[PDB]
Amino acid sequence: MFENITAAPADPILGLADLFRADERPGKINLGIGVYKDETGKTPVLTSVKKAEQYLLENETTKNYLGIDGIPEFGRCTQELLFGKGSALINDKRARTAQTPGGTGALRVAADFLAKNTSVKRVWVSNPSWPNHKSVFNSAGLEVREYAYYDAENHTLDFDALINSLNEAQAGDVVLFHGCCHNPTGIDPTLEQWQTLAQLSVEKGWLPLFDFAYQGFARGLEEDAEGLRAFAAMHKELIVASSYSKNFGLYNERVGACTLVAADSETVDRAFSQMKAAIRANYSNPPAHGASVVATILSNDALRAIWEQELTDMRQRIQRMRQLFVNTLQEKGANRDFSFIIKQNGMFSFSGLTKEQVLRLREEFGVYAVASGRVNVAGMTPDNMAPLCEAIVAVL
Amino acid sequence: MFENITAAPADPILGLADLFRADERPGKINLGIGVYKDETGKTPVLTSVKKAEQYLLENETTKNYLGIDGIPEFGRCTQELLFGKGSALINDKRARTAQTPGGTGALRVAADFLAKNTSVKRVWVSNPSWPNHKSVFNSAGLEVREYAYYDAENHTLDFDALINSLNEAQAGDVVLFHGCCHNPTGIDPTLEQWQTLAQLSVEKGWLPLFDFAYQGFARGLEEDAEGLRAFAAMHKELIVASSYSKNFGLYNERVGACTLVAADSETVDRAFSQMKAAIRANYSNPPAHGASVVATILSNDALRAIWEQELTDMRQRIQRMRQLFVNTLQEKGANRDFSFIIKQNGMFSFSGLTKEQVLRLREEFGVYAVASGRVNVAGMTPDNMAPLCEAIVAVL
Ligand SMILES: *Cc1c(COP(=O)(O)O)cnc(C)c1O
Ligand SMILES: *Cc1c(COP(=O)(O)O)cnc(C)c1O
Repeated sequence: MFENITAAPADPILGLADLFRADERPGKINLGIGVYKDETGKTPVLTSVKKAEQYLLENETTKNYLGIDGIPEFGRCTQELLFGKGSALINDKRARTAQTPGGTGALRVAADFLAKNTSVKRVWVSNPSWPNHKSVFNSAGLEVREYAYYDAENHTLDFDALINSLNEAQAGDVVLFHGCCHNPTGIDPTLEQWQTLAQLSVEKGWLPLFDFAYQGFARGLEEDAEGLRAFAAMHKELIVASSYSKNFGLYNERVGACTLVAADSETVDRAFSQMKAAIRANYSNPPAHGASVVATILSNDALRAIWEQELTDMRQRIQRMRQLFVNTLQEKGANRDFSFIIKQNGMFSFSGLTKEQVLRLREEFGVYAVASGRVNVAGMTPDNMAPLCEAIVAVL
Repeated sequence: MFENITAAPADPILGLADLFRADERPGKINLGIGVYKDETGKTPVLTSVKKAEQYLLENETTKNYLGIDGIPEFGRCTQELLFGKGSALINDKRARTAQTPGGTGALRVAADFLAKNTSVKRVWVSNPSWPNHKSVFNSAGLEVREYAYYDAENHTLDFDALINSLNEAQAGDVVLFHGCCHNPTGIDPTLEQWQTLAQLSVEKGWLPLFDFAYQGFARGLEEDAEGLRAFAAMHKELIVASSYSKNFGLYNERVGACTLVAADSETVDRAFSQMKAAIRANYSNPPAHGASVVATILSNDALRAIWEQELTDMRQRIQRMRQLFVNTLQEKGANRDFSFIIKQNGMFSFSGLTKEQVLRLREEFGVYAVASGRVNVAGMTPDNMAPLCEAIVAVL
């Protein structure tokens, strides 16, 4: 039965890693990575995370199953994190949170939940967006359409084309928004633009679905949520798929959550059981380790004080690199203006390099980037900065 | 939406739980659990596992992502447990293993893979079977049919009725077999019956799919694989969904594997690529903690020595309870013959009690069991053996 099965195509982020490895030049650089790296080039385990893991080693007495929705404190902590400590969505018991395997797992579950218990046929994602969005939504058998977003000429948010493309969306269509640190552009709306999309969202009858994977990387844990929180003040319904991969550096333990908010307690409870029904048919119940680690840190003042500092250092290192990158490009004679790079948030950014330029970078120099010209700013260290800027200047 | 979402029907096994922890009267006894309990009535963390987790704490230096298929060593250890140390399947590089979230997660990906890259439309599961098999296969769009298995009268495997209903099955249909310790029955085919089923399959064109969740619980690690291994000797293709939840007490860490085998390596490599695309659109990559613990134990001679001892003790404790159960029933006046309980394997068995008797058993107090009459022998201790039996004898 597997005889005529056709090879699945190679993934971009994934196909470059190898070629990089087997590149085996001398002083090469990987800017196509999808993870955080520190000054030294490694992706360490947060100290707060390691203290939490010792705690668990010493206190876990069983590995008995978790409920389908996972750890309760994990669910409280995230709700507070998203909607804020005093939010009414929480006090009116209007939101229900399920622990899932990663931000991606949260996304697939919302998809299956939506595709089987609702009249949703389409989900609108930005152009561009993390590539894996189309694949998760196509799996649950939903259509994905594209809305404008990025201005390739000016390197900003073409708010107009956005709104103008979002008028084709019908009442009842799902619209996906990146909460902060848009992947891959690094371009996020302003608070006033978030408020405008909120009003437009209820007027048109759209179902907002937020993918919140980088809370804490643009400006702060709280500032990074004004957008989502601006929609939650106005909507009756909403879905949030968040992930703790980047911000707790817990990538391989699959830690995220899919939050459902309805008009009230009875509807979320009724709607959430169908969401639990969808989890049961997929992976049954979620992996305890990462989530226990997150609940433990978020709920101890000592440990949480340390995590916030660690997350702040990551945030600040990234903001250093973006400044030092446009600065070193300038000293090296950089032909063009890369200053827009400092206006964008998070680890990603389109460098505005040409597919053929990216190829030249990888062949003639050791510089590796994704064909879209997307580079991961976290792969830049003060040490490799100079040879990197010199290679890019040589291709402009 | 969400306005008219109808509630999901309470899951049977997960319903008694709350009625149990609501009862809170004297010598309550939950036998509807689906987990192992020792003589203390607790589900401990295997010591071999605690040792592995400390080693991990001290040695991990990153939580960066695992490949879609997970840890390589996990994949190879799994393959040896299933097929044996020198299997041809291994030497010919005919099998590819994906680390997965739980045995249930393996079933789901075998299913999405099968549903998208193949002509399968049907999957046959025994009657009765783990209730969740219909749900996972259905959520993938495959229909599920039932072959006969249990002899309600004689408390055995109706071989003939099984082979007879299986004749309704067409070529290119998936047949699902439980490798050892049939859930909920505990009735497994003999080696001569496995071989008979292996030969009939090759000639009818059935694609076999093994659900192997209790390796090590019927007779031994190797012995429990002889059925799987009789099939693998005469098939070009087959799929195995194994779980390490029960035999490693890693219930909540979500640890399992989906093994694909094909006629040769280029096919399996090509088919596996599509299996990986299915994972990537589900949860992306798998949780490391548990699978690291398993690979670590299975790799080190000292720890594996200890783990095996720990598995033998669980296996021997269950075989002791089946025996003390049918012995304490006899001497307590039980008028029926419960001998078949000793001939069954694993944690479960149908007591052959009517729906009305389980209800009466529980209300008239004490005993909680699944309405099917299914009972978990691991929930019995030498301490509750007498009251349990008194209560069963009082209702026959
Ligand atoms: C990283 C990311 C996710 C997923 O987080 P994971 O825990 O790695 O699955 C989802 N959406 C976006 C936009 C992301 O960047
Ligand atoms: C326990 C079990 C599974 C699943 O193991 P998990 O790791 O919990 O998913 C699958 N099939 C049967 C028959 C089982 O008993």
